[PDB]
Amino acid sequence: TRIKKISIEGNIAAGKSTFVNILKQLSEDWEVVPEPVARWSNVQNGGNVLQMMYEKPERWSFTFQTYACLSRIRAQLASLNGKLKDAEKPVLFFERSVYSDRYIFASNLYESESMNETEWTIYQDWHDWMNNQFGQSLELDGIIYLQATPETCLHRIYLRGRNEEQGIPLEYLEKLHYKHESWLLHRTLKTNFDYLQEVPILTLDVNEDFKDKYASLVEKVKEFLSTL
Amino acid sequence: TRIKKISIEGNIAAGKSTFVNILKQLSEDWEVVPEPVARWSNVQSTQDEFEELTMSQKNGGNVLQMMYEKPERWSFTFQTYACLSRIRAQLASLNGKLKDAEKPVLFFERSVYSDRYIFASNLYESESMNETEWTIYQDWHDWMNNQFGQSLELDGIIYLQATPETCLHRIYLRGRNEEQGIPLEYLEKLHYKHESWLLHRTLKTNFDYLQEVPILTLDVNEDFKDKYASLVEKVKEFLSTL
Ligand SMILES: Nc1ncnc2c1ncn2[C@@H]1O[C@H](COP(=O)(O)OP(=O)(O)O)[C@@H](O)[C@H]1O
Ligand SMILES: Nc1ncnc2c1ncn2[C@@H]1O[C@H](COP(=O)(O)OP(=O)(O)O)[C@@H](O)[C@H]1O
Ligand SMILES: Nc1nc(Cl)nc2c1ncn2[C@H]1C[C@H](O)[C@@H](CO)O1
Ligand SMILES: Nc1nc(Cl)nc2c1ncn2[C@H]1C[C@H](O)[C@@H](CO)O1
Repeated sequence: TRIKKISIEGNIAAGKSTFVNILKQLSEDWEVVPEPVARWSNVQNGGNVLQMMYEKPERWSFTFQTYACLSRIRAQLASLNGKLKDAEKPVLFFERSVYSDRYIFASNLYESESMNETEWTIYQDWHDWMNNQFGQSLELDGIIYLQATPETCLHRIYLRGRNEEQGIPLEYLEKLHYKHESWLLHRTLKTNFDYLQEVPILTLDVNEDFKDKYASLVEKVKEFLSTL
Repeated sequence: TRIKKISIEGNIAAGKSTFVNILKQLSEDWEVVPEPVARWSNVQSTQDEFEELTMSQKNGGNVLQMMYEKPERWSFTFQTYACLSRIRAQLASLNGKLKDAEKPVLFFERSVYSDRYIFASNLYESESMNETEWTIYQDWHDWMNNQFGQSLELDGIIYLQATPETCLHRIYLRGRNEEQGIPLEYLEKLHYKHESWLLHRTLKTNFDYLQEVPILTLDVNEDFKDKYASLVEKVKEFLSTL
């Protein structure tokens, strides 16, 4: 629990995995808990619940959200309990968080009328329980939001070519975009987690290419980190 | 861990609650963990510290009803929750009750093992859950009783045996509306699962300590008054073997 805890956020395809695997190299002392989206595509040759979800989300959304939240808690958990353990000044970068799940993705699918009155309620009961328990270990010490405007992400979704994604509309990506602003930019979304509100947030732009601004961002961290 | 843990298994209406709620009054060292069925016919997560001052906790979905009237669609959504609320309940009673007790005993209306190996797996078996839903579910279930290891390890099982016909009847007595549609073939499918787990012991779970767990089998077919004494006597006996 000496391991500092930072979760990289921002929208679908902003540049998360990219930025963080990049920042990982800055220290023999820093590690990365990526989204286990790997699993989700071939659940164990198992089925693709992420694919499933996108196609008919009125049917599969709840089933995805709980399973998504599950796998995260579970890797985040697995990574606190080894590797780094016993190291100069350990640091752990989370591709997203249980908090992104509920209050960004989940919440949004509820508005979308894809998760109903009951599912939305079961999920939050489910999510709370799980994080009055295990998530009393994954308490965020900082958030590093990476902003990127709807239309960049829409196009980065083609740069990646994840078959289960070229169907995702702009409309979708803007909703997702609103929830990040609210929570993270303005802070105009006080959750039901008392501890969140004072926790530090460092925003970085990622709309321009890794051309002539990127390496610089790294520094916005190296210092930003040990400022506590 | 000084507290012993005893689950009460058996088909809908066999009469677990009724029985065991009577059986808890015998001793002060005995307490019972109800099965949250209430909170399944009325789904409701927790309210905001301030919201709850000016706003009630209103009536919300009855997922039990949903899981029964269109299974194909609602079972994973019922399993996930029926299992959650159960573990939460049993877990709190482990850590909140029976401190000032000599030889304490906690009874469960059903185990988390019966959720997964009877209802869920039966529902999987009559394709109301798809491979995908069934995989997910056992992933989540495996992980959870991994994350607690021994905390909820049962110390013994009381199987209450009734016939499907009896049960169907006892279903009509009790009168929960969402059960008046249940046909006989259902409780049968469910009865055989209980006989496999708890009689013939032929069923392969994922927690080995289960095979070796003592199992008391009680016939609850006959109307209550007759066999009570014998059942009460078979229980206290069984209990002083653990
Ligand atoms: N800064 C950037 N500029 C141009 N392309 C990027 C940038 N960061 C990531 N990409 C590309 O966009 C896609 C998404 O990147 P990724 O890090 O996987 O996003 P996320 O992890 O946030 O979903 C990939 O195809 C990658 O090549
Ligand atoms: N031995 C018995 N003889 C007649 N009725 C019983 C007996 N045991 C339970 N019942 C009744 O049958 C119905 C189902 O019992 P209950 O304890 O609610 O079953 P369970 O909780 O096992 O589903 C209730 O009306 C209950 O009072
Ligand atoms: N809680 C989540 N809810 C949804 Cl609907 N999707 C998620 C979630 N967490 C990660 N992803 C997925 C969506 C993108 O396709 C991919 C980008 O990282 O991750
Ligand atoms: N794990 C469970 N899966 C299903 Cl499909 N149903 C259950 C479960 N546990 C209790 N019930 C229901 C059956 C009765 O209708 C009622 C009384 O237990 O609760």
